[PDB]
Amino acid sequence: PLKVEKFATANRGNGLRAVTPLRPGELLFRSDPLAYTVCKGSRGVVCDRCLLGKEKLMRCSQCRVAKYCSAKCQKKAWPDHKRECKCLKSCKPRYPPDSVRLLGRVVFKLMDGAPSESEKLYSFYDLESNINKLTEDKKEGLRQLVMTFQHFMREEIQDASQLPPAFDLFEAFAKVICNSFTICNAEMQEVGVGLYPSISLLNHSCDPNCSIVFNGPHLLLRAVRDIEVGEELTICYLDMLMTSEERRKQLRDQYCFECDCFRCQTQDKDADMLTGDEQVWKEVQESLKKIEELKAHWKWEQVLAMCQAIISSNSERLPDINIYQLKVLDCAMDACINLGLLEEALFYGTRTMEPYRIFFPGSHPVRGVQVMKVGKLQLHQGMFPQAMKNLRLAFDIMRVTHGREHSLIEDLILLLEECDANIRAS
Ligand SMILES: O=C(NC1CCN(S(=O)(=O)C[C@H]2CC[C@H](NCCCC(F)(F)F)CC2)CC1)c1cc(C2CC2)on1
Ligand SMILES: Nc1ncnc2c1ncn2[C@@H]1O[C@H](CSCC[C@H](N)C(=O)O)[C@@H](O)[C@H]1O
Ligand SMILES: [Mg+2]
Ligand SMILES: [Mg+2]
Ligand SMILES: [Zn+2]
Ligand SMILES: [Zn+2]
Ligand SMILES: [Zn+2]
Repeated sequence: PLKVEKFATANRGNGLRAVTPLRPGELLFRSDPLAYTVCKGSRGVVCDRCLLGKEKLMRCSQCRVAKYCSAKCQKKAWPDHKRECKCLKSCKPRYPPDSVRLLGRVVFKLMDGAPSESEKLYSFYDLESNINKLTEDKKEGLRQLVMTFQHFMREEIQDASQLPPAFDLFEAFAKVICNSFTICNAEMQEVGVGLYPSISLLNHSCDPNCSIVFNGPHLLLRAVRDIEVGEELTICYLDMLMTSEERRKQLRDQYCFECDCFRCQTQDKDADMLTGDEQVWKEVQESLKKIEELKAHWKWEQVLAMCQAIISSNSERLPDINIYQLKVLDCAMDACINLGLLEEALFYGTRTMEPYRIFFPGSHPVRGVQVMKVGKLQLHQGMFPQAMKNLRLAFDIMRVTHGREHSLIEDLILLLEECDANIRAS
């Protein structure tokens, strides 16, 4: 018995609404992807199948592009990799855009696979394309993706009889652009891109009543507020650390809509997000383009070097509540954790705690993860009362956003028991 149902909204296309009253933390839907792939930066760093990082990965011998954590993952991935393998090998050394590799997997799944549970409420065929809202520049970009797909897939798909009935590649890429999900690992690093057509029914809010979280490729949809019968379910499509102007640009560019929510009408939190000297944070925002690229490719030493030059600059500095400063602290923290620089990681992480309380109101999985990271760093440094407070706060958030079905909650329970045993021996 589903707790959610598809419906036709008055002015947002189709949507999802509650069939029963919902409480924070309630699991509403869970889904594997219709199709997914590792993303550009994480290719060869994480396993193609389970999206977990490993010090050494085994490569597919035929294409040498797909890489796996284990013989189990390589073999289990073979049915969904078999046809793309010949295309990837034929295209070497050229690697396709993520969207092109993704749509290849969509096509093979729809041609060769049984009907997917991911499409229970809504299918790839049903997805919004927004084609009549596309500007000419966007249509041109989609045409180039179509031609890139035809080149990449030529070994496996030569004509329309090898595509699903009435399949239009331009329309398919339009759907991919507006309906791709960024798959994040347990630490909230972007590691993949996938299509989850039933989850695509969720419309956007900058102050949503639901949240999604990834456990490998698996997606969990949970309520994060009380929700009444008939009430529309929403998620936030975007990073919370964005001004209303930034959200406006991305929602127009990628999703072809103008957001009418209260936060956008009132520029909610914009002024607090942009405190400090504008010339300074404009420079930091510029530097973050490279920092974000380095982080996406797991280049932690390079990330840390650039972040330290900002955090410890000889020149003017920013308040930690400035969102570009905050992003630099976040990246520096994550780099230090991955490099084993645990004292420095804790310094940066502790500084983010109050800004995160302000910018992630309610129960948000990203703040849950951040607080867990800080609590774990404090546990390792022997600060048991401080660690316990943060681990308990992380649990209060993550019991709602992640839940028992997410493996990170089991990890958190072990940290809480270890911290508690230390306190009791003191
Ligand atoms: O992919 C979808 N949403 C995303 C929203 C964002 N999250 S997140 O949980 O906040 C994790 C993010 C936290 C920030 C992190 N970036 C930090 C970079 C900072 C810099 F630049 F300084 F380096 C990246 C991960 C993931 C899911 C989606 C699609 C749809 C379709 C339209 C239906 O809905 N939702
Ligand atoms: N808050 C919002 N206001 C207006 N349109 C929205 C919206 N959130 C999502 N959408 C629409 O939904 C698309 C994302 S997919 C969400 C389901 C979609 N409404 C459908 O009918 O299939 C966006 O590109 C936009 O067309
Ligand atoms: Mg349509
Ligand atoms: Mg329309
Ligand atoms: Zn694996
Ligand atoms: Zn291969
Ligand atoms: Zn809004």
